[PDB]
Amino acid sequence: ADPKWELSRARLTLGKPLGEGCFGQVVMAEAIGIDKDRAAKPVTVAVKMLKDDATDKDLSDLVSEMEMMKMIGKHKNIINLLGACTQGGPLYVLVEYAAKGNLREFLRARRSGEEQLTFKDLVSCAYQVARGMEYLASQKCIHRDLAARNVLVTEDNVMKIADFGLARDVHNLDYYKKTTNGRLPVKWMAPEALFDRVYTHQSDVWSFGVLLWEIFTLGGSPYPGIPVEELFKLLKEGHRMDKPANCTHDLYMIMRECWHAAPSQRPTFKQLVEDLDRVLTV
Ligand SMILES: COc1cc2[nH]nc(-c3cnn(C)c3)c2cc1C(=O)Nc1c(C)cccc1C
Ligand SMILES: [Cl-]
Ligand SMILES: [Mg+2]
Repeated sequence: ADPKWELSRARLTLGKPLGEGCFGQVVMAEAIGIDKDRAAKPVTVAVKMLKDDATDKDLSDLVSEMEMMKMIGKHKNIINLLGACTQGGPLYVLVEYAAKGNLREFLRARRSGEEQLTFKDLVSCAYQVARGMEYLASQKCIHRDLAARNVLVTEDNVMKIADFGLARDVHNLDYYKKTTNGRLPVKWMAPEALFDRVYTHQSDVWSFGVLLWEIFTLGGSPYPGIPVEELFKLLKEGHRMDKPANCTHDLYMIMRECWHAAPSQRPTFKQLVEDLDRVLTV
């Protein structure tokens, strides 16, 4: 047990399930005194844990994620590590709670409600995810599955990227070709990442272009009507998704630049932050 990060299990009261994926179950919890200012204050957290049927491999993957989160360090636009329970029973990894839930569901709830998102709100969403990715790229972190389902929204509308710390071993091609949480992850993958079986910051920038298209369609599912067995041949032939309705030329330019066939011709995350900042300023 690393004493910097260890929390007593007695400080943690597990609450309701928040969701489940290929990489673990996430449950809501109250953690007492995880805020150093007030060692008796309850703070709501999310706890990542293994499913009951988990293997030793699954455990090593969750441990690898926890250790990777420690190495990467804190940023406003990522789901930060807050602590762990590593001795005395099942591995619990405590991470930030995001009260408005995932970005894809947030956008879909705002197609036809009173909480209509403005253009500026949507550009702010994209800007914040670009800032979190710029940070991750500066720490040599490659996400490998950037998508709006993998971004969380706090009570203050801060965007936080989740599941950036996963091992490459869990991002086998079986993960990308099976449905999880209402999506087929291969539809966010850069063509060369599929073909060469290696991921880079440039393949993450491709996935960011798909995320940007998700934002401006208010949570659309990518490549509407195209069979997944036909997609990558169409991408090689130069097929790209059309401009979302009401999207400006500036934002669609950014999407199209993210999807350049040559990885070296894509913007970096640093450039994307500047480009999205320019849109906010104008
Ligand atoms: C680390 O992951 C999370 C951290 C979280 N912090 N707070 C919340 C949360 C959600 N709803 N409210 C109210 C608070 C939250 C959810 C996740 C999450 O949904 N994980 C996930 C799953 C389960 C499946 C597929 C993909 C992913 C990224
Ligand atoms: Cl999909
Ligand atoms: Mg440019």
